[PDB]
Amino acid sequence: PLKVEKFATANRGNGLRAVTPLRPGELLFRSDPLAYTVCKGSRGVVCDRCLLGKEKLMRCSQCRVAKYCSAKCQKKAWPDHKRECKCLKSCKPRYPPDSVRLLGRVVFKLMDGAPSESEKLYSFYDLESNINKLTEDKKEGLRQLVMTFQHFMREEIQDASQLPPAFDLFEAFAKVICNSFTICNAEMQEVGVGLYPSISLLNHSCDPNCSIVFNGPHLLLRAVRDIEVGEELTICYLDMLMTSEERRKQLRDQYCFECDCFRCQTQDKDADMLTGDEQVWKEVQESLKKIEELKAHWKWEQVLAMCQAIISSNSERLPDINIYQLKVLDCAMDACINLGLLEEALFYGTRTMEPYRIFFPGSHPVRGVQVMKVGKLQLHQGMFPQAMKNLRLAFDIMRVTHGREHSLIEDLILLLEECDANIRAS
Ligand SMILES: O=C(NC1CCN(S(=O)(=O)C[C@H]2CC[C@H](NCCCC(F)(F)F)CC2)CC1)c1cc(C2CC2)on1
Ligand SMILES: Nc1ncnc2c1ncn2[C@@H]1O[C@H](CSCC[C@H](N)C(=O)O)[C@@H](O)[C@H]1O
Ligand SMILES: [Mg+2]
Ligand SMILES: [Mg+2]
Ligand SMILES: [Zn+2]
Ligand SMILES: [Zn+2]
Ligand SMILES: [Zn+2]
Repeated sequence: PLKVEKFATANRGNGLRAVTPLRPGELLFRSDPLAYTVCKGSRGVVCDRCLLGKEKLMRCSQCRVAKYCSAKCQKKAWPDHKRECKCLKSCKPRYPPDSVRLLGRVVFKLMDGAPSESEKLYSFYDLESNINKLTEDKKEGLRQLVMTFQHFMREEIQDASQLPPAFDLFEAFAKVICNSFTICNAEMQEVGVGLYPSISLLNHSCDPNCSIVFNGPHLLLRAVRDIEVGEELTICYLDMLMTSEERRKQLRDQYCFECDCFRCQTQDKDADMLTGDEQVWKEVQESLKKIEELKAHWKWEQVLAMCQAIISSNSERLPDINIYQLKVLDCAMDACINLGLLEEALFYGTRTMEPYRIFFPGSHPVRGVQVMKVGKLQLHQGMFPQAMKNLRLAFDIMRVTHGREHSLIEDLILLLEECDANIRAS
């Protein structure tokens, strides 16, 4: 018995609404992807199948592009990799855009696979394309993706009889652009891109009543507020650390809509997000383009070097509540954790705690993860009362956003028991 149902909204296309009253933390839907792939930066760093990082990965011998954590993952991935393998090998050394590799997997799944549970409420065929809202520049970009797909897939798909009935590649890429999900690992690093057509029914809010979280490729949809019968379910499509102007640009560019929510009408939190000297944070925002690229490719030493030059600059500095400063602290923290620089990681992480309380109101999985990271760093440094407070706060958030079905909650329970045993021996 589903707790959610598809419906036709008055002015947002189709949507999802509650069939029963919902409480924070309630699991509403869970889904594997219709199709997914590792993303550009994480290719060869994480396993193609389970999206977990490993010090050494085994490569597919035929294409040498797909890489796996284990013989189990390589073999289990073979049915969904078999046809793309010949295309990837034929295209070497050229690697396709993520969207092109993704749509290849969509096509093979729809041609060769049984009907997917991911499409229970809504299918790839049903997805919004927004084609009549596309500007000419966007249509041109989609045409180039179509031609890139035809080149990449030529070994496996030569004509329309090898595509699903009435399949239009331009329309398919339009759907991919507006309906791709960024798959994040347990630490909230972007590691993949996938299509989850039933989850695509969720419309956007900058102050949503639901949240999604990834456990490998698996997606969990949970309520994060009380929700009444008939009430529309929403998620936030975007990073919370964005001004209303930034959200406006991305929602127009990628999703072809103008957001009418209260936060956008009132520029909610914009002024607090942009405190400090504008010339300074404009420079930091510029530097973050490279920092974000380095982080996406797991280049932690390079990330840390650039972040330290900002955090410890000889020149003017920013308040930690400035969102570009905050992003630099976040990246520096994550780099230090991955490099084993645990004292420095804790310094940066502790500084983010109050800004995160302000910018992630309610129960948000990203703040849950951040607080867990800080609590774990404090546990390792022997600060048991401080660690316990943060681990308990992380649990209060993550019991709602992640839940028992997410493996990170089991990890958190072990940290809480270890911290508690230390306190009791003191
Ligand atoms: O992919 C979808 N949403 C995303 C929203 C964002 N999250 S997140 O949980 O906040 C994790 C993010 C936290 C920030 C992190 N970036 C930090 C970079 C900072 C810099 F630049 F300084 F380096 C990246 C991960 C993931 C899911 C989606 C699609 C749809 C379709 C339209 C239906 O809905 N939702
Ligand atoms: N808050 C919002 N206001 C207006 N349109 C929205 C919206 N959130 C999502 N959408 C629409 O939904 C698309 C994302 S997919 C969400 C389901 C979609 N409404 C459908 O009918 O299939 C966006 O590109 C936009 O067309
Ligand atoms: Mg349509
Ligand atoms: Mg329309
Ligand atoms: Zn694996
Ligand atoms: Zn291969
Ligand atoms: Zn809004």
